[PDB]
Amino acid sequence: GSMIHRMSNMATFSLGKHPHVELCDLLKLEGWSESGAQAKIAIAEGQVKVDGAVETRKRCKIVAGQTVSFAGHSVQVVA
Repeated sequence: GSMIHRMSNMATFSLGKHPHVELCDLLKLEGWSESGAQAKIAIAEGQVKVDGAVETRKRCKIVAGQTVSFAGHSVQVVA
């Protein structure tokens, strides 16, 4: 056997029982952007790649066990 992890990156966001969230909310809360739109992590994250979406809107209609991806920041969400 030769395959050990390092620090372990279990990036998992919570949603609960809401209609959905904005790329800024998911990100900001998850700890992506300190402000939400400073490094353009909002609009960007969109245009990057989302679990089922390849767009770049201001708000996103996603819920449950879905993932979001931006540049190098990849995290999943549950609801």
